[PDB]
Amino acid sequence: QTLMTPYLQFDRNQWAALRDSVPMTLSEDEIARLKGINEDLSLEEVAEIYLPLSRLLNFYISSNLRRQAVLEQFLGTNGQRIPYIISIAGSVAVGKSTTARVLQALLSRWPEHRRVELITTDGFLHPNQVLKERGLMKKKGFPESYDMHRLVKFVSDLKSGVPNVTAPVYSHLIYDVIPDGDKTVVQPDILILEGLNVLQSGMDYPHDPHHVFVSDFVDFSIYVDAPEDLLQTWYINRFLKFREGAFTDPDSYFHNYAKLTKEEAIKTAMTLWKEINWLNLKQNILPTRERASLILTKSANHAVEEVRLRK
Amino acid sequence: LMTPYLQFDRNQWAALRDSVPMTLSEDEIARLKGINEDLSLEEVAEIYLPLSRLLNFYISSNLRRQAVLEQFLGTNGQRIPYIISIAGSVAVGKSTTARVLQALLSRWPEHRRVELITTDGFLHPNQVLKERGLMKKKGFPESYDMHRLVKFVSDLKSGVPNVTAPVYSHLIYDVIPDGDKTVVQPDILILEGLNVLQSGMDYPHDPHHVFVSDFVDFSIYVDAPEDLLQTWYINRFLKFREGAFTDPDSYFHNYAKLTKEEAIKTAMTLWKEINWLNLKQNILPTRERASLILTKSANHAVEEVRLRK
Ligand SMILES: Nc1ncnc2c1ncn2[C@@H]1O[C@H](COP(=O)(O)OP(=O)(O)NP(=O)(O)O)[C@@H](O)[C@H]1O
Ligand SMILES: Nc1ncnc2c1ncn2[C@@H]1O[C@H](COP(=O)(O)OP(=O)(O)NP(=O)(O)O)[C@@H](O)[C@H]1O
Ligand SMILES: [Mg+2]
Ligand SMILES: [Mg+2]
Repeated sequence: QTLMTPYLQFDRNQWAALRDSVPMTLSEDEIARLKGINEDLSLEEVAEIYLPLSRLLNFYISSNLRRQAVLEQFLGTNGQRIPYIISIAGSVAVGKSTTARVLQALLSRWPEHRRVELITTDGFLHPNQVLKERGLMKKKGFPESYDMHRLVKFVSDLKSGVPNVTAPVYSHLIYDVIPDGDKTVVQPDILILEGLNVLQSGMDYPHDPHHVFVSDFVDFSIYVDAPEDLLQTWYINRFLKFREGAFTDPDSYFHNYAKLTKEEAIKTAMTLWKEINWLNLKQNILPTRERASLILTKSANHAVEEVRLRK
Repeated sequence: LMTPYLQFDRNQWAALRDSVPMTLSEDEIARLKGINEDLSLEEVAEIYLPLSRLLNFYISSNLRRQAVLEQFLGTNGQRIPYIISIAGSVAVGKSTTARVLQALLSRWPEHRRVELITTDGFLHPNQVLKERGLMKKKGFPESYDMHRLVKFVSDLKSGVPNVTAPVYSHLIYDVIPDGDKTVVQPDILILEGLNVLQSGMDYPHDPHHVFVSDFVDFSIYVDAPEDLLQTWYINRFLKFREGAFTDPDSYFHNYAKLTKEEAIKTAMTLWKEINWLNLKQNILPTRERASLILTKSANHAVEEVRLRK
């Protein structure tokens, strides 16, 4: 078998096989916290995939702390609680949120940190008002719909030792950044950053370039992959269910999508996909996959089929 | 005001080296003197010795990691090298720094084997540059074939056994036709060059979406104030004149006839009109992408050291 990439390859079996000295199981409580998270997520999927994943990440995080100690000694450094940041990328409705939320659950179970914050990139979009002014609100999720000078600043601050760093928050009810709903990140041990753009660089923002990227401040990055045809279906389904804020909202900017019949809805969904989002993926997201530390490849039902980890 | 870098002035740095009294054999002292000779042993002991001590903590910490994971996943084999990249402007001391660290880093039993590849060999051959009218622009994103360079480190971090790299000659001042070097699974590979910290963002004419930085474990940027960089650049030109003194058919043969005052006038024009711009827009902007920053004074003496938090 001849290939050889910068990645170690594992098919489902090989992954769900990895056992570590001292058995991996999940207590009652954990088992609960997760069904509330997605409930479409099977416990077997969690045990076979994410449990071992979290185990993997812990080795990485732990090795880091060990290093912190050695160095803190060598150069004599007071304190400064610099959190370990793990980012999660991928296309729309790929499971970015779910994965993040799940890892945050499991990762807390380690006495080495146990403290894990989670910030989703959506909060860093330009408020609908600004988007309307730039004629971008059918383009939410494109490099121009993001204020990532602010985002890079966020993780930059976190990695700078700034104690309490605040972050904007996006609402899935009114689908707009919450006016005065910014969240305060109080020195966490681990910060998980979920979003479509966590892997992008200034090369993706020529209209307003930046020279130090989000990745420059992220310790470990995870990209959630899936074949195009699948991404299409998942996108469509999200639309079907959310109609892009069409619902929850007096008469959302896209209130008109409410009246759409199923046939019309999916008809619309894939015009939006084929003409907008499919290109966002193809040219702004997909190209960053190889920039990830670990790549998860899913099957039609979100089951993880492959796992690639940088050598 | 806080930042992503820890700061140390010459004093503080030359201070954490007392930890584990570190000396060095007489032959290595010979070695180094041969490398630069303008490099004082004092500077080596005060700066680069503890620098290498630092890198070792990072590298060894990593090997322990490897073991741990190697177990958990039962991967085995594969000799993935630890890559350190060194960036900076022209005549800033990239080569020297790289060659020096290569010396010191090998004295650790965990490593001991450290290759050194310099970015220059990845420039397009003069023939090609001439075709694109870029050979007064050697060092600019377009004078580089970095799809090749990116592939080089990608290959290395892919586990590919023997990976070759093109080599640049400082005699002919061109990439040597059949002079490619083979990198035979070393422990540490040091990549010295001007562009080691750039991204596709600097290559719009032919972008790439996975950067050299994505395959480098530790990056060092050598900094110095503009006025100094100019001096150093000019001094280099005065000394070498783009190989007009070693290649009778050098493309810049005419630089030979220049008298010192003419040479300096020339260099300062090249800098002010070309290289000053390369630095200002393709090189300096990448400084903050470095893991560690070295700041030198008029005499290449390192006055400050910043390491990412
Ligand atoms: N591991 C998983 N198992 C089963 N279903 C999943 C899984 N991950 C995601 N899903 C399904 O996919 C839908 C979207 O998951 P979600 O985590 O919200 O994705 P996302 O990428 O964060 N979405 P978005 O930010 O809106 O582009 C859920 O409602 C689930 O039905
Ligand atoms: N630590 C140092 N101490 C003393 N002199 C130094 C030092 N580093 C560099 N130099 C001087 O600077 C000159 C150039 O050093 P060098 O390491 O070749 O720089 P460089 O960045 O690799 N040059 P180039 O690749 O041609 O842009 C040497 O000839 C020395 O005179
Ligand atoms: Mg989400
Ligand atoms: Mg050199």
